[PDB]
Amino acid sequence: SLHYDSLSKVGIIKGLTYNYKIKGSPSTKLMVVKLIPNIDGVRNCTQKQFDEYKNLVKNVLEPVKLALNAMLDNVKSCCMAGVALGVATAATVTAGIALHRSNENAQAIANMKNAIQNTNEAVKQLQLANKQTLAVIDTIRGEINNNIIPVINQLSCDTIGLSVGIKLTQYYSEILTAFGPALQNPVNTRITIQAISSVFNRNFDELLKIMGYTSGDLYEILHSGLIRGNIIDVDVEAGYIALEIEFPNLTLVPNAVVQELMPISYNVDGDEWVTLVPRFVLTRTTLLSNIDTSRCTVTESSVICDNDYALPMSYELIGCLQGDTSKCAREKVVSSYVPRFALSDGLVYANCLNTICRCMDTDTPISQSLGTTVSLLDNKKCLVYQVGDILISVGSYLG
Amino acid sequence: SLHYDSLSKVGIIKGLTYNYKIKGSPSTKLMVVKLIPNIDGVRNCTQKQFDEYKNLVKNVLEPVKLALNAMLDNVKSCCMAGVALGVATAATVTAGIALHRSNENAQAIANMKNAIQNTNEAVKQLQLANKQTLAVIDTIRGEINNNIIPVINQLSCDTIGLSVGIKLTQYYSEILTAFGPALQNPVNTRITIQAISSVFNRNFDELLKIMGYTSGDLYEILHSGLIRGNIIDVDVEAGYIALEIEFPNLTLVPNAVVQELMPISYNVDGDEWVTLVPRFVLTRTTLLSNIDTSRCTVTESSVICDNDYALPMSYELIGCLQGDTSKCAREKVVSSYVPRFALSDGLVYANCLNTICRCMDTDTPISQSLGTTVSLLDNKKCLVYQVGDILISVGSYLG
Amino acid sequence: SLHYDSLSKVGIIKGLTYNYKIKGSPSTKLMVVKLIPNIDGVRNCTQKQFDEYKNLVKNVLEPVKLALNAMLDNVKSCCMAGVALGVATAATVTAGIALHRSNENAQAIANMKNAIQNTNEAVKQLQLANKQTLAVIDTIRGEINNNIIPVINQLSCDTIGLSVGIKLTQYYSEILTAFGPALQNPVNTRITIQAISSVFNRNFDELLKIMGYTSGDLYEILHSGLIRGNIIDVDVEAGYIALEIEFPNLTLVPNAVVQELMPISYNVDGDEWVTLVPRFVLTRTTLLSNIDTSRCTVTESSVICDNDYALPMSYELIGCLQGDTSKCAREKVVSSYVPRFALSDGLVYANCLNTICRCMDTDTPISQSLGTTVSLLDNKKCLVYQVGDILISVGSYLG
Repeated sequence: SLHYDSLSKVGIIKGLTYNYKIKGSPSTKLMVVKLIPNIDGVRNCTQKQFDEYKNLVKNVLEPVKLALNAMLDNVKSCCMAGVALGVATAATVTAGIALHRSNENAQAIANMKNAIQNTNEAVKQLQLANKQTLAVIDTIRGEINNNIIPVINQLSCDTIGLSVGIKLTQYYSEILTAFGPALQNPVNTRITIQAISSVFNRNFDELLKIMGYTSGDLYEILHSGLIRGNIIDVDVEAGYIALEIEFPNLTLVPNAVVQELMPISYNVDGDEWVTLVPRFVLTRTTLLSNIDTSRCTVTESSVICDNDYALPMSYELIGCLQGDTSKCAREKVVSSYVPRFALSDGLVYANCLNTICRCMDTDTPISQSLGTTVSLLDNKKCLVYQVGDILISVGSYLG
Repeated sequence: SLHYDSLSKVGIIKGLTYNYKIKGSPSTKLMVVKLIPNIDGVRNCTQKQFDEYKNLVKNVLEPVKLALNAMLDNVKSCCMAGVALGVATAATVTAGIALHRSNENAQAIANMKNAIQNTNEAVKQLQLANKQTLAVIDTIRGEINNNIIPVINQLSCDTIGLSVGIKLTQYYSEILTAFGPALQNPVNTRITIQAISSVFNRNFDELLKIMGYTSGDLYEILHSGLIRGNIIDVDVEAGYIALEIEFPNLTLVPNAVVQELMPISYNVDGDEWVTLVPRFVLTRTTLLSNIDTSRCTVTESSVICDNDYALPMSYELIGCLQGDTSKCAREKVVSSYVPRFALSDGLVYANCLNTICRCMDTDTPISQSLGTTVSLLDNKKCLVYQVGDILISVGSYLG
Repeated sequence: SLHYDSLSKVGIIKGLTYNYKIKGSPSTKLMVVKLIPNIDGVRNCTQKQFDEYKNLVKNVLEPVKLALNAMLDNVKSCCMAGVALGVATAATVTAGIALHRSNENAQAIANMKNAIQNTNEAVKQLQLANKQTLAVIDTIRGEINNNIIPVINQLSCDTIGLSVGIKLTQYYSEILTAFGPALQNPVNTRITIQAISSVFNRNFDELLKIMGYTSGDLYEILHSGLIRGNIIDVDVEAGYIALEIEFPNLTLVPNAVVQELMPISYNVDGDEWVTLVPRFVLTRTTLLSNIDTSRCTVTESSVICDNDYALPMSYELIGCLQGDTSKCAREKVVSSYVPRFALSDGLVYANCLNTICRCMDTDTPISQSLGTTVSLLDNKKCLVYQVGDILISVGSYLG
């Protein structure tokens, strides 16, 4: 679709071509982050700090459960009730309906309250009544079992209490850091698996492993941050927040590719100029449009986004990319650093009056006219060239 | 202020309304972060590493004290002398004046040098001579008391020295990570309580607790990053930096609200279009202006900023919001992901030709004319509507 | 270059003058991040988890070695080969050539495979065959020696296995977090020393120390993120990734300075206005150009950038800074927070119709006409002044 010859004459060079992927059809698994740990090994010396920690956990989980109930009541009443909400965007109403649909798994999790409380190690997998599986997180119990139980004989009782109080304070701080935006807005906020794992020593590989997935396998999903987490249920007395973590599938957009453009400085009457274009241009069947690659993720061979994220292009840029190059944006190179050459289709295009161009077959400098912008380098005249510092071999123009 | 009817006809929907808050009248408390810890218990095996760490701390703290002794004497000379400072912005001169005003607390801290040095646990509160209270941070001493002292019988002397050297290097690295911008510009740089706590295992709840504030009650200040810290005094021989932490009060701006606008796709002759506006618009008594919500923090009911940040609005955009909708910024949709419906004051506004609309109330579809942009759904015709995937009940227009 | 008098009359104040530095002529040193640790003290109880971790490391390192071998074969087949690569930018070709040039050090590292495997502490320095020195990282072995060996008698065999499995999973997660963008693109991706140290408990001072540089002396390079790392060799069976770290020298750009400008509100007919200009303006011998200070680093006396980054300047802004102030961009103030005064050349410039201005010598209000924008305060009339809340002494304009 792009007019590559005119763009090369203006100094715009075809780059890599990527596939394009969108989140779709997510699969979900359950996870319970227990805020009040099981401390049966050190229960005697932690009496004062544990009650304070329980009160602090209750004071931060009560508004969360109140906000969850204020959302469930709206749906349970009727179908979201457009009167009870008053105002919201489409995403909020969709999230509320999804939360009501997930209330069944919330009740299934709440059925396992005693088994959740009786977990006595860092990560445990429990068989749910619906034949599902959920992961229990007991980060403090890992700290206890690793740092206090092996040395329980040496430490005095007051020292144990102080150390466990510091550990509980640290875990509360980490929860407030990661789950902070979620506890203030439970129905809308989604937390990535890395941010969720930040309360578990940033060990997201262990979280993925216990839920059935090897971290090296899902890297196209994990890298783009598509493994989200959403609050499903909060119990203020048992002290846990349970999450439903998505593992979305990626669908190939039909007949859509993402094209990379590499800019090259070109000379006009001795002066260096760079043409200003988006570095990524999305090509559909009959349309050409921008793509905000910052909010997406660029992999080795594909571009992954959670939504379509396609944006229209100005008529000037459309004309620039379709062959009317007089309308392209361009700026003077007062800097000393710009790419003076690039390699595409086995041919190196270089700006030979602003950088040196030499042949190795005969050590003579090739001349490019002041009446042309970028010179084509290929096997028709010379076989291996030196541009700037580097010297590379080159294919043929006939290809 | 806003003309909601014309905006709805253009596809702009009234959202949530927030209060507006600004930092004002801060209260201050003192903390002493000690770089050179008390090392009693392992002093014999750490002789080589401790002296090297002391020299490194001296080398990193001497330029800080040199700069502090500058701005202070600049005031002590006279009032900030304009001849000695040569060039400075208003914030720098105000910060220097505040530093001189806090030099009294700096001297009070320096009076407690022996007690600060003799602290032998992670966090200790000392009664100052002015009846003030300050918090001592001894992060390495906590690491020692938790990891070396309980197993002091098993470790050989060389292993203790190597491990404590690694711990000292780790803490010095964390100090350079957090206080790095501060130690090269002490009078201007302000460090948030989370970034300060990053040298204390990211445990800011412990820092707030020892200084008298519960983290769960202080969230409206803590979340927006208004709990800052400023260098007040550095002692190169005792090896500590003393910080003064602000706990500002939030003032309600008189008769000022922040209005959220949510965009909705609207159709003209079959094509999807989205109107571009700021998502947050600030409304004063008789003025309308933008607000940089990126710098601010949006809570569940209010917007919190350290400065008012009331940027002005373009004349075209002002005309667009006040009723002249012909001048609004308008953009074609070339993406599958655009919000097609929104819910406000019990009514739902939807694009029924670019997404499906039906009446679950009477099992009939909902056609809107091609001559209108956005259709109004209310209880005049059907009681329950289905828009897209999701179906919602709806209030009445007469309200 | 800049016309400071007209800018002051428009409300633009001369600021600090900084030097300007660019990366150049880097020195390189080697390190080896060992992915598969030596755990011989706990080998019996960790047999199940260690074999799984070995397979995970192999699965995560095989594509990296394949990608490195592809780039090496594109060069050993000659000087890069334009036909084999097909398409790439200049940076990629330069990086591939540098990788082939560093293949000699890669082979030298691979010569020391048994010595690398047999190391048994966190950091060890090995004498390479080329008289070079390299640093080995064994982060898991540090965790073992600090947390498992001292309490090896108390822990049961199953508990040791579970704990070391959790530790190995944690290290794998940390490696995927830091080296993630590198393992998916080895030839191009460069990693800062802090990000590399994030797999070693964020202890970059220890990494710099073993390789021969004190962190305090190297802060000028370290702060700007110029200490990069590049993948040099991967061994999928021995389980390590070898990195080459650049310690670049900083070159003073000849006769180039970076100028800072304070914006100052000025009044025309009662209304506050702010002139919109870049906060940093670069001045060469005969040119004036913008500088992207966001990508650069501003120190106390100099600006450090990895590239020139001298962007061109608009004609209107050039005319504004060169004396044609009618073309300056100006903005109405509808905000309560604007800097109203600035100090430069010992002379304070203030907008006295929007803030109070007094002398303390006569204690009488300072009056500026509505027909002038900003007023000059100097020793010709009063010796000490008060502007707003703060009162400052001032120098003499007559000098």
